[PDB]
Amino acid sequence: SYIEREIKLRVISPSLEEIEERIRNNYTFINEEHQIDIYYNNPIRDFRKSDEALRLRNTNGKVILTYKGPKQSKETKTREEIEVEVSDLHKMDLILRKLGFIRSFQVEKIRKNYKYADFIISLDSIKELGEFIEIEGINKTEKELISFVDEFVKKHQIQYEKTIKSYLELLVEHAKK
Amino acid sequence: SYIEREIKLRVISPSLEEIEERIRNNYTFINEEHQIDIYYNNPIRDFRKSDEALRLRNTNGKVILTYKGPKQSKETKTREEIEVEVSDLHKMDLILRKLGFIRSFQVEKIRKNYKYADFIISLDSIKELGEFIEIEGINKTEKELISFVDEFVKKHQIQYEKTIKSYLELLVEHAKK
Ligand SMILES: [Mg+2]
Ligand SMILES: [Mg+2]
Repeated sequence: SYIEREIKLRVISPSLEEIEERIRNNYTFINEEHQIDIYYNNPIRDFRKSDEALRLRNTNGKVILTYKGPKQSKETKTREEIEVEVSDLHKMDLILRKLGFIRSFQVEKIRKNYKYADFIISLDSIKELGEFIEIEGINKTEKELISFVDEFVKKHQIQYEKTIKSYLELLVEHAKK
Repeated sequence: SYIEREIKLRVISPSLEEIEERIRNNYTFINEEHQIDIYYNNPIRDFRKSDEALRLRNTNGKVILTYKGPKQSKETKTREEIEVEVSDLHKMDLILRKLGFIRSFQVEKIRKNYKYADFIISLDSIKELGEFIEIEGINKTEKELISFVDEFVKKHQIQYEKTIKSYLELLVEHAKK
């Protein structure tokens, strides 16, 4: 098992393109990922109730099956996350449907990953939700991550809103209107 | 999807070692696989009732997740089979258990694969069940496969018993006594 702990910011200003310019000198670009996620639900156990998620991701052609458990924090996005790469997205999707899972919703995004010391900064252009930043810390406590994010937004003059909602949950709310 | 069609023989005589000698000249050895399979069940949908199977296989370190559907034939072992390779057995097993699946039983065997024209002959040493042969045909109808197996056992003087039961089912019956 693995505990994924990150902070998610909804960017108000400036654009991600401008933010990319402000970090370009002191942050090292890692890669850009085009991610297409298919989320699933269990008809006999509502994941929206138990705060669980099951996702089949296509990121630059690499196919990843991810389980996510209930949130463990209110101040950061902290969840158990178990991931395995699979050989074929179509077939894995078929197996889930043969086992009784139902496709729920789809999330597509362009993620740009940057590295600063032990932190990973993800600049996220979410289709239909807008611009977001996710920050993760390697071997970092929740206090350290919160502190670094505060320095990050201040140093780069980012107006923002923190949220612990997943992209799947934000998409649903954005679809309400 | 994919329809796996094979004939399974319980070998009465001679030994698989002796059978290996009788086919050695005209059959080409492909590989030998050490296979450790973990079977699963769904508590809300009994696979023993619906004739389904879910298996995580370790074959020479390669990890394969396989769904198998209900049998479609009475004269050969014919089932829908959807397979994907996954990166990590432990993690995939965890995901299944997090999703509610329960490990059912385990099957371990040494499989030796041979090739004759469009047919694959598998000599199987099943731990606790004994010696078996499985024969599969590439682009072969059910009539062709049955006919080839009849020639195969006759040419190599194999005493045998055909069965359409899966190894999981045979293991359960063998455990009854
Ligand atoms: Mg995230
Ligand atoms: Mg078989």
